[PDB]
This record gives sequence, structure tokens and C-alpha cells, in this order.
Amino acid sequence: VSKANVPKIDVSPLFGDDQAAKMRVAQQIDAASRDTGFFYAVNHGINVQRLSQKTKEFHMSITPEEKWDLAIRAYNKEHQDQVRAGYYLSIPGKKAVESFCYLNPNFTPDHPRIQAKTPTHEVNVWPDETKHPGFQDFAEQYYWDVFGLSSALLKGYALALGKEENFFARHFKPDDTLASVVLIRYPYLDPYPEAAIKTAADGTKLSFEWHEDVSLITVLYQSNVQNLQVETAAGYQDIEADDTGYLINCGSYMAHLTNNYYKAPIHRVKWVNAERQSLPFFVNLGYDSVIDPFDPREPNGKSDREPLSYGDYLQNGLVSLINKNGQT
Ligand SMILES: [Fe+3]
Repeated sequence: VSKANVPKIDVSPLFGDDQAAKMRVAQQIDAASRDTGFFYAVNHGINVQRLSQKTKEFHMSITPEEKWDLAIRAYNKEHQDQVRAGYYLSIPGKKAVESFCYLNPNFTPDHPRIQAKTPTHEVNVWPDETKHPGFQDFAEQYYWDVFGLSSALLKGYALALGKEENFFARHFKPDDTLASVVLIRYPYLDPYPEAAIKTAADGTKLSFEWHEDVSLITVLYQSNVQNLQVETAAGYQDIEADDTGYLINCGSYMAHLTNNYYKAPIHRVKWVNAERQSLPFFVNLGYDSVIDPFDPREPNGKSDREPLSYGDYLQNGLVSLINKNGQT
């Protein structure tokens, strides 16, 4: 198995006003997006040591009673309103991964999309503050820290495609973003449950099968354990780990709106028996956000693809991913 070319891109100019330096970043984003589809964003300004430490304290200290109390509807029939946000339980002996997902902290009972019961909008559920002191404060802060980094990255993608820098970012707003954070624990287990290991067509043992992401872009922190592979025409290639950068790739909404010029890379997660964290932020727009598709290869940029509203995309895509790759 060969190793993927995943460049490290200093994204700090995207936070500044040196326009030529931003264009040089945009060129590197373009190059990576047309190659394997992944790059590492470095010099991003996020305290990832604190993120990993606070996430570890939570996963290691939550008890079965609290997991049932936070569980999404797939694990607790009482929680019919929790399809996205809450706890995703492991099943001892059968399913190793567990996770906690949370949404826009601005989704409160006062929010009009919550009042209207619009699909994909939910109010977050949190553990008891006295059992997990500071966790909710940390997690909400982190949402806005990574929102800020993601907004800068979206300026880079816009410039890479020849658009003005707010072309995507204008639809990525704190009042309505459908973006989510997932705090995923992959545990060390001895013996490791065989039901939790999938065998790929090529014989590789996997924790999660091939998929394209349901996102505009995905902004991922992981601990320093190699696990991801990206598909190329010559087979799967290993993505090297780096626990000081964010790994970035496009989701299928970007592929739709660029007429596949920036593909959503197909990737999968190898089985590794090691305690590790995977903390994705899925950059989603608002429920009604629509971007007119365009084709960067054409002089006129004209595309015959239908505009697709982000909410309908996300509703359909999340369900499809569960059906194909399993309840997580
Ligand atoms: Fe993915």
C-alpha cells in the first residue's frame, strides 16, 4: 500500500489581508483538491491539545446511566426528537466505536427553525454540569473556534475556484448553520470484537467502509494514529497522521456545485487496535442555502446541474449514509 500525497498548507494568510498571499494559499488548495482531495491545514491557531484533553476526560468519565440519558433515538425509543444530537452508544462485544454529536449552540427553543420543527434542526443535549464540569463550556467554545477556521478555509476554496472570497462563506452563518461536531472514541479492546471489524473487497480490515462525506467540506482533528485511506484509480493509499494539523477534504455538496471539478474523495477507516480520537467538524450551510452549480472547466462556467437546497441534500445524505454504512 502506497502513501497519499497530502500536503501541509499554512492557512494563516486566510485570516489576514495580504491578498496575494491568500491567492498563493488558494492555489495550494486547488492543487490538493484536484489530486488526492486531502490536505492538512497548519498554522490554524486552534488549541488542539486542550481539545483532545477535554474530549478524553469526557469519554473516559461518562457512565452507562448518562449514556442512556443522552442517547439518540436509535438507542433510546424515548428520545424521538434526537436523530442527530446526543450520544451514540457502543455495544460491548459487537460495536466498538462510540461518539457524542452536537449542533449549532444557537439552536434553542426560541429559534424559529426549532419552533417550526424543521428537519435536521435539534436542540443540543448535554451531560450534567456537576458530573462533567466545564465540558459544555469547552464544547460550545470549540464549535465557534472551528467555525472560525472553517470560514477562513471557505474563503480559500472560493478563491481557488475563481470566485470572490465570500462565495461560500456568505451562506455559512452562526444563526443557521447545520454544521456538527462529532467527538468519536475508537477504543483499545482486548480481545477486539470481530463483529466490529469489516473486511474490504481488497482484504483490508476496516472500522468504517468507503464513503463520500455528507458536507461542503470536512474539518477533522485526529490523534496521532494512522487509520485513513483515500481511494485513487490505482487503489487505496494511506493518509499519514498528524496530530497538530487539521485534515481537510470536500464533501459531496462541493462535488455537486463544481460539476465534479472538486470531487468528494472516497475514503475509509482501517481497523487499528489503539485508543484514539476522531473529532470531525462537518461544514454544512443553512437549511435553505442554495448555490447555483457552475463548471470551472467551461469558459462561461455554465452547468446544467440543478441547484440543490442544502437542507434537502443533508436530510437525504445522512439517511443514505446510515443505510449504506450502518448506524454509527
Ligand atoms: Fe468521512
